[PDB]
Amino acid sequence: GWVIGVDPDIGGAIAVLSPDGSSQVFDNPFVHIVVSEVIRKRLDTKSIIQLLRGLDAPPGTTAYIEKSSPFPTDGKQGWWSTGFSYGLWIASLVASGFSVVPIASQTWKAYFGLMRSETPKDDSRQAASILFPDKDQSLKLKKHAGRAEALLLAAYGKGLVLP
Amino acid sequence: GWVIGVDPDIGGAIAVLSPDGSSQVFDNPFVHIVVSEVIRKRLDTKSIIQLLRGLDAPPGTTAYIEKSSPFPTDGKQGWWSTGFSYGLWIASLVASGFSVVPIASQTWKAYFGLMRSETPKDDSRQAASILFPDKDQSLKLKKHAGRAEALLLAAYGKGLVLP
DNA sequence: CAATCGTAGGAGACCTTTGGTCTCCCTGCAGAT
DNA sequence: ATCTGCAGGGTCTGGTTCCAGACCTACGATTG
Ligand SMILES: [Mg+2]
Ligand SMILES: [Mg+2]
Repeated sequence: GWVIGVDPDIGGAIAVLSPDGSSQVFDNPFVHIVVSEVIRKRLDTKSIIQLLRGLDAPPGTTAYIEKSSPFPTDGKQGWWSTGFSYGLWIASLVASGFSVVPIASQTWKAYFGLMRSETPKDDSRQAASILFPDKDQSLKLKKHAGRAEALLLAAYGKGLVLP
Repeated sequence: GWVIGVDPDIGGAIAVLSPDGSSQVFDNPFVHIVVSEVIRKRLDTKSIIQLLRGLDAPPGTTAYIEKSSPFPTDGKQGWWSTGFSYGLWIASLVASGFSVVPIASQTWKAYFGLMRSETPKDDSRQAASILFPDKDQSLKLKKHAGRAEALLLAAYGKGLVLP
């Protein structure tokens, strides 16, 4: 009963749920790159692969990863980056033996009753902390919303339910 | 000794050069998927990882990969795709033990004197044929220009010269 | 450090060489033989 | 099948045969 959840973008995270009910969540590793004479943050491929290889989740574990679907009004750099982060994550997960299942944000948001929220990121952190109370301290900052999304993706895949 | 060259886009290829002078080139694996009610070609992650795992090139072999640099006039779908394809290949190569070195198309084109051609893809196929004459039969078609570019990237990395 | 705001954006190599100049794809989808 | 031409484009799910309604992200910058 292992489940993995991945928020693949630059502030994202990977969550790992164990059969005994324990959970781990890891911020996505990144590095600072020079592009067009400015600095950009980019996912750290080797650290991701090393992170996956050190997981105790066995081969065949399912990884639920949020589907890339940027808005037509997002810029072309946004489109490249969501595509790049998605491809790098999917290849790393497959190479590490995990079975990848893409999930639309509409799917897990509806599942946990989070659609049409005035504060979607805050509500995600609140839902994740309720499902994983031992992660409550790791979810108190606004910048922890990627941790929450990864946990909620894993909770969705595991079929967990809010009280 | 061993050198890998990767043209990462959907009609691209991976070339593998051996220390004895032999060469192999494989079209990039792809599948057809439904996106927004139409059919799209997307690289086949699992097939790419299995291909890489089957190479005799040892760990630490350098994989020269063409840097993604879409034009600001290309559509946002082109930007997403080139990012996705790039990320997928980089992670697959890293996970399979290879050292990844991104090369700009202007670098290997200038090295082989191909800059400012009015028929750049035809010229690439001609140059690859001369450098790898046993691949002449595999470079006869217009759609083989991806195979040509992968071979030229690998030949660049190995320091080959046209006669 | 952590949060907020507002728009949606190229990038690279090598020279002219501490800024300038010139170069380079790709995707998606319809058509034609 | 292979190639040519040419413009640069959302995509998804829950509900059916198209509709209705839903969803981000990146990149720079400034505020304490
Ligand atoms: Mg997300
Ligand atoms: Mg290319």
